[PDB]
Amino acid sequence: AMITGGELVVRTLIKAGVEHLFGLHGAHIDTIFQACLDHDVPIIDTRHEAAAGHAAEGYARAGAKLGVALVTAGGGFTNAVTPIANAWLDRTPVLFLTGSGALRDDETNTLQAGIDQVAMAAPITKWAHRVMATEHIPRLVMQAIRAALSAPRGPVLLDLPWDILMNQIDEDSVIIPDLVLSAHGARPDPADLDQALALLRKAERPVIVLGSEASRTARKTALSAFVAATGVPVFADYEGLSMLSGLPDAMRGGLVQNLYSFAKADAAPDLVLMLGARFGLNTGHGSGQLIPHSAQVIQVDPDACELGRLQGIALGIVADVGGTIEALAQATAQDAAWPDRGDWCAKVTDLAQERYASIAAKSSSEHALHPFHASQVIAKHVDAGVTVVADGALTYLWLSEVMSRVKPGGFLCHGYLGSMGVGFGTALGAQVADLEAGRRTILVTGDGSVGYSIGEFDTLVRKQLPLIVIIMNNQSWGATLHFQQLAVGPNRVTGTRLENGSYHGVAAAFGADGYHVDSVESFSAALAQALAHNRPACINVAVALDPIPPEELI
Amino acid sequence: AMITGGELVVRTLIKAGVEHLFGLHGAHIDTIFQACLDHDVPIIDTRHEAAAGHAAEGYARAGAKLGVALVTAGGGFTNAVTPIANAWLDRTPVLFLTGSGALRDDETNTLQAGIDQVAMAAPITKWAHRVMATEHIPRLVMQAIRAALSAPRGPVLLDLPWDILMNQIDEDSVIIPDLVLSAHGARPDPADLDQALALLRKAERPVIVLGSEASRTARKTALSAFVAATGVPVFADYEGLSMLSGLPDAMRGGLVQNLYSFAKADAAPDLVLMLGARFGLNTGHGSGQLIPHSAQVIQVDPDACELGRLQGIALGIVADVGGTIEALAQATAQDAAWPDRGDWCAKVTDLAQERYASIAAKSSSEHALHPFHASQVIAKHVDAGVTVVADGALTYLWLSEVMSRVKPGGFLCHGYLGSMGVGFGTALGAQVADLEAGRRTILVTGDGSVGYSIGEFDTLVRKQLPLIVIIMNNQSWGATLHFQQLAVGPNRVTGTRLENGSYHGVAAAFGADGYHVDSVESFSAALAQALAHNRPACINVAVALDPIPPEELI
Amino acid sequence: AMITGGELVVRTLIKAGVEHLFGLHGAHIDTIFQACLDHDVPIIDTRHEAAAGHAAEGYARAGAKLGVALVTAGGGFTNAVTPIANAWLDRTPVLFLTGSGALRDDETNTLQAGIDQVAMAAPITKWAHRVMATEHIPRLVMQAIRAALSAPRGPVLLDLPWDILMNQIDEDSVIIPDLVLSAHGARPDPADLDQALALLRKAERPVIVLGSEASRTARKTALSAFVAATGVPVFADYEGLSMLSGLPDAMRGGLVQNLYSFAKADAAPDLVLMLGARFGLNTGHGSGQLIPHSAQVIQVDPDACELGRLQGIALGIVADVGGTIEALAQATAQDAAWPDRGDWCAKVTDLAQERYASIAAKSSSEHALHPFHASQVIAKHVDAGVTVVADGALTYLWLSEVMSRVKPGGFLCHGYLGSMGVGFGTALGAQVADLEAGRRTILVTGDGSVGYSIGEFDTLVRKQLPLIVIIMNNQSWGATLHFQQLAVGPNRVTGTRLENGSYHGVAAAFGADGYHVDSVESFSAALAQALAHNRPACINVAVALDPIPPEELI
Ligand SMILES: Cc1ncc(C[n+]2csc(CCOP(=O)(O)OP(=O)(O)O)c2C)c(N)n1
Ligand SMILES: Cc1ncc(C[n+]2csc(CCOP(=O)(O)OP(=O)(O)O)c2C)c(N)n1
Ligand SMILES: Cc1ncc(C[n+]2csc(CCOP(=O)(O)OP(=O)(O)O)c2C)c(N)n1
Ligand SMILES: [Mg+2]
Ligand SMILES: [Mg+2]
Ligand SMILES: [Mg+2]
Repeated sequence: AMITGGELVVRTLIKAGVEHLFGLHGAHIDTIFQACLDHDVPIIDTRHEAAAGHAAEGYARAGAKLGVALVTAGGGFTNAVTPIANAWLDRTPVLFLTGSGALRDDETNTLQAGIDQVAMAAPITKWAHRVMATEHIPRLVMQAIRAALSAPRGPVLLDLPWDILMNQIDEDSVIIPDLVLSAHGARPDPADLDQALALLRKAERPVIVLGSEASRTARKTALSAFVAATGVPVFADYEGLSMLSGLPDAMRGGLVQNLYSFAKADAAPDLVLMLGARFGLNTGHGSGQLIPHSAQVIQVDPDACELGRLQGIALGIVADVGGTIEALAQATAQDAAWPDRGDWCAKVTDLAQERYASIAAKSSSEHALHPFHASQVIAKHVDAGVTVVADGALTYLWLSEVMSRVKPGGFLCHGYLGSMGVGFGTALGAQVADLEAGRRTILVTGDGSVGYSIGEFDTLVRKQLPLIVIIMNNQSWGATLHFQQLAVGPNRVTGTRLENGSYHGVAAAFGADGYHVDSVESFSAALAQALAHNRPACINVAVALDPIPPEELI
Repeated sequence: AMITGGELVVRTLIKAGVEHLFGLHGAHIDTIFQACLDHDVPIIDTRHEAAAGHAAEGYARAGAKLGVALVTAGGGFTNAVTPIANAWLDRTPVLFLTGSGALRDDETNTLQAGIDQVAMAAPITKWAHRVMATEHIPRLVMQAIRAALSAPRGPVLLDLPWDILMNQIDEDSVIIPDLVLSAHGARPDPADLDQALALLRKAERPVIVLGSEASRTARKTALSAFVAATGVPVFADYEGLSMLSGLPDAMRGGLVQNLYSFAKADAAPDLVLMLGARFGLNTGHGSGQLIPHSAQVIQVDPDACELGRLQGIALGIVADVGGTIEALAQATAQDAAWPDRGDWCAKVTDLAQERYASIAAKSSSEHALHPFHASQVIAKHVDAGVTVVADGALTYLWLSEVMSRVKPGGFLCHGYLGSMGVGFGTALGAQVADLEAGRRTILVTGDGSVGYSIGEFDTLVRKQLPLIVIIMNNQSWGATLHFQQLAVGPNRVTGTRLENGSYHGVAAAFGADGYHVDSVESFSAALAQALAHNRPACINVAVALDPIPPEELI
Repeated sequence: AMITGGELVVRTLIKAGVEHLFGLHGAHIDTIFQACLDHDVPIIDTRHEAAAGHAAEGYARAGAKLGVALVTAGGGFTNAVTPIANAWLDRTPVLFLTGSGALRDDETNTLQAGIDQVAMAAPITKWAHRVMATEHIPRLVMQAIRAALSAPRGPVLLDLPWDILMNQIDEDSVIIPDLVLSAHGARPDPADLDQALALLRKAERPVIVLGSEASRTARKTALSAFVAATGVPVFADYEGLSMLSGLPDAMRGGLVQNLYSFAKADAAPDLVLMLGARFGLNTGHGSGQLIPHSAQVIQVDPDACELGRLQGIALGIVADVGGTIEALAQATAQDAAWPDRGDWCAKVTDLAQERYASIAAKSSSEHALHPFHASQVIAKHVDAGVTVVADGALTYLWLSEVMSRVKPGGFLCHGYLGSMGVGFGTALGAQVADLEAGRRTILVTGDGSVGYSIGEFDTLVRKQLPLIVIIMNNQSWGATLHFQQLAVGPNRVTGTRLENGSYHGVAAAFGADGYHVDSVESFSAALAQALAHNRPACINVAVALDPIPPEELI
């Protein structure tokens, strides 16, 4: 009946519904490991704390739920900082649990103690705090979880000293609370909703744009009923893309990027409904190249700061994105008198197809495999039973041109942080979530980026996670090499070439299946063979460097 | 005449005497790359910003000079944080140069912008600041350098926005300053020095202990004259060890750890002179197991906080360690009437040898290679022309038992942060410095730890750096597995085994020479063959897990 | 044998030699108040925490020793922040002790809890920390004291939770340490000192400039011997001025400001020795108006960052200022062969006297009392037995013109923070220190500034502290009004007039003697009568607004 602080943590996690953790062992946090072992909660242990943190992200992003990461004092915490920052700008819900030096023997120059871990995380978390008494563990763990899961989602840090964790108390003297927090988000005032719907009804070329908060709550059947009653076409940023997979084809606009050529075609949108999509990198900042200056904008976001930050808007609503979608479907089931919109949907469709065909007529694979042709080979395997993870600059810019006409189960790309390497860990976490849902995970990364976490091939084999890692190999840090040539001069390249190393050989030495290909025919056969086996694999693809993707010109 | 902000940075670095930089490219910092190319200043580009950071540390520590790291905005900075924290606790002088988002278009949700990089670094740097005008670059770069190099040494962060760097100005309108800062440290008041020397003269069993600040200034000929005149035996922590290599053998006490058994032998030190060695992990905290409670203590440190932080002292002096050593030599050349001390030195010598012989009589290699026997094989190659770098827990605890009786050119081990993985990058940086001095670098690391940065084998081959990487392979995260068995129970091991992967195969796929050995004879032949070639190499050593090193009991 | 955490604090303060505290009561810190009552250590309780903090500053500045301030949780701490910031930029040694919410019942939304007080103080202290265990109180109090007192001096924050203070332990189980820290500062390398002295010997027009670090250590007899042997004239900023009071008249240059007119007179200094004086506001930034671009500069400062921050220098030394002065005296006693310098001292003297006479010939008091004439009246009472405190903008700029030819026991003016109002509390603390030394304190302040802390007249009467408060009353926030007229237009004055209120009437209602005067004759009689009484007093002086002081043009 006497129990440890580590037990208290794990009993609270169970009551909150968590089924998996991601981490790397240390003596400071061993009480949490022992408690998980007793209760049959698995911990996926990696080869780097960074990979563990990004895996918690991937699990959250692919499964639309909470992720949990577990690291030790000192370097255990500092190795987790890139994942924390990435989750902060992507609005993704992760609980980071960290060890730290004992409170008794504070300030004694001892092993792994002495860095102010809370101060380091303050600028990049929704909340960050250090626990002062063992009795407080259940209430504070649950409080941290409530902060992460509410709108807008984001990362939280709970710091647990090695004192506080090893301490033993009477289990009968401290209660474990339930997670009591409504699953339904708040919705707009009925007067704001009426105004929004009247604007939508009288528009000639209306458009919808989804962002990350739409993916976090995943209100698919409501979104479907709303789109079916109004006939309004829908676009998304990277993180919102998979929310379009269940819509009828005639209302699928794709990624926001191909709103670019609408102006030069006399087809600039009339009105745009932004649901959780911010003014920023993915939406063309304040330039008006995608969201026109002449259009009327309705914006819905849980954070008032974002409402028209870079551009004038017509109506600004603070509410939950899922709750709003839900309210739009309800009003629109009573209503049911909506103008046709068949011609406008055809126009949206025709413009996207024009971009695609234009790219295709310019891509050649004589004497070297073109990046666009390589992307096309992946695309024919993409559907509801697949999660796609994208890393590596030039690689994902080319890949995005084939992503609009297919319907992925999940799509996970870079956000605002834009940091090379986060892909490997992200994909590993996603595959853990996809197994319970019956789906396959595929990572598409660059030859530069894969090096950040190449050790994780060992983890894939140890844990038997059948992830497929595809490397687009152009012998260089690609986008950065392009910058030097384009912005400085043809003979001004330094520190950007990578003309060495057999990546498939490295995976083989760790016990995973390795392939090397260099054409449409060989790549096609290798991918089909990898999908047919229930095992991890590495496919090393020789690809040309010279071609410039349309998005790089912007 | 018209020049960029990047040009200004590089012209100032040259005038300060810097000859090498360590980094990873980004478009945000390209102006610094171009300027280095024009001036013939090499940039060593790695596969991870963490490895670049630790390389700057290694260059500084092995060469007794300034280290310089160079990283891009966003993830470039966040990937550098473990190196920054490590340098902070180790008191090592590194200038961290980082990019950031442009000041114009601040707060626009754009690529790689938005994280408060200065706030993140504040708790772990001597100084941290963001540059506001291109004109300020020379004076601020030089100010950052002065902060890093003065006592006690430490890391500094200079944040340079991509605005401020691309900007062009008239070279005639801003002046580049010299580095004007005395090379000699401040020294004690003559009355304090007299008091210290009178205490030393009347002691029966005096002892000296050196810390990191002795290595940073490297006053070797002065230390030699002082020890030769007084006959007082000298000990050191890990970072101070190489400062003992030029002393006569009769006054070499070795690492502080073997002061442990002095009390049970009626030989507890009478008086101890601490020169830059703090009360903390390496010196036994406040327990009195190494620095006795009954001894009189003289402490010299540039930070008043450290003076008797965990224990009562007799005399507390704030001054520079190098300046103090220099002042002790000068007073002791005039003086020259010192008591014998021959018997006491013999006693110190005999106790260290007793420890060694006791370990040796207990180590067996029947059916598996013993970690102590493997350390012995390395030891016969260690002298003035070699730098040894140590990573990986159980590995370095065993290795330390053979380090006192040899005389290394350099020795680089974990400090207070105690973070697995920092070794690979550290060793890479050290080898760059050793080349100009004509020395070889050897890294000794664990099978767990090597995985953190295994991609750097590629960098070794690309740059032709002949570093030898030795992996002590016990199929596990060793020390942590020991904790579970010893502190919880024999059947309570989880998350600590690593029974997969061919590490020598991985190095071979990156283009480096790979060996696998499992006995005294085979390991011996492989190491000799690797030293005979001017090329990088990996030696994978199968070693037993069960033996417990003496230090792990403490 | 059972004692409280509050007892532990006070027992440690006594052993460190503190004899007075400054504060304001709260229930959270009552254990400290009870302990002071048992041990006969007085606490000076004010009417505002800001006045308590500035009183700790004044006690430290006027007595050349440690100041100690005591405040309660929440608003107790936040009311103390202006004092903390002021001490940070002035390099003044104050220990700030603050209460905070109990660690048990952390994070319960309770009275005065919840603000991160350590994070608020981090950017403006040398050290700031929160105590985690009652046992740690003695070692951490003493550590805080060592940090405040070493070079360069500054403020420190120790946060003591209400939990940790009320807790009782066995007095026999925790030891109270001594304060063991040398009273002598570190000194330059003999080679740097020789170089400095050879430069000084061959100069034609050398000059010395003192700053705050010279006042903190107060090495008067050493300074006197050095100046007497070399014949080199000495200047100072506001904080260094009182260190000139014991020098022979022929070598007294005065405040650095009157180095201004030397260039137009063909007398620009040849060489300047800066002892703790920084490049900044008081020394003319990097403009070369006071410290010439053509001169050779030797700079001595404990912080390497300051060494030539805004201008090229010839020799840069990191050492203690007191230790350096001491070393200069010693070398100069053996030496004794120094060139005359009689002509050059006469030139320095003649230039200062020229400025004074020029001001005097321009000041008229027909129809209103001129600020210069009012300053002259105060000057005839200033000598070794008096401390002068200066506040309020136009007031202190006029006052400074009479300060060079007199020899004050102390002089306390604004530093870099330049914040109106800090004077009243500063003066109150100085008078506490002056009583044990047998000196009188006089505050000279503006009609705007006195309003910040006018309630302290009550404290003066309650405690019987015979401070004289003189108010220069020009019916306005003066310097700011001048700015509007001079920089914007004659009819652009708003928010700067203060044409209401009887300040002498307010002091009388609090029980202090009140006078009102408006001419040379009346002011003269009132001040003489106030000095003749052992009692606090307020003298309200009607003065003209229109005149512009020389320093305001700069
Ligand atoms: C952590 C980090 N370091 C550096 C950069 C700067 N950078 C922009 S793209 C790029 C590399 C792309 O290389 P690779 O992964 O091979 O993809 P490719 O463009 O060659 O397809 C680099 C270095 C970054 N975004 N993040
Ligand atoms: C960054 C970091 N530092 C420290 C730890 C905790 N830790 C203490 S020893 C150890 C690992 C030892 O493994 P290896 O590198 O093979 O050396 P061995 O002890 O097996 O010789 C770990 C993980 C951690 N988990 N992460
Ligand atoms: C706390 C603070 N508030 C405001 C200011 C701006 N300020 C500079 S001079 C001045 C006021 C001068 O008023 P007074 O005390 O009457 O002195 P006078 O100039 O009339 O001699 C003010 C308000 C400041 N420096 N600090
Ligand atoms: Mg590439
Ligand atoms: Mg191991
Ligand atoms: Mg006024």
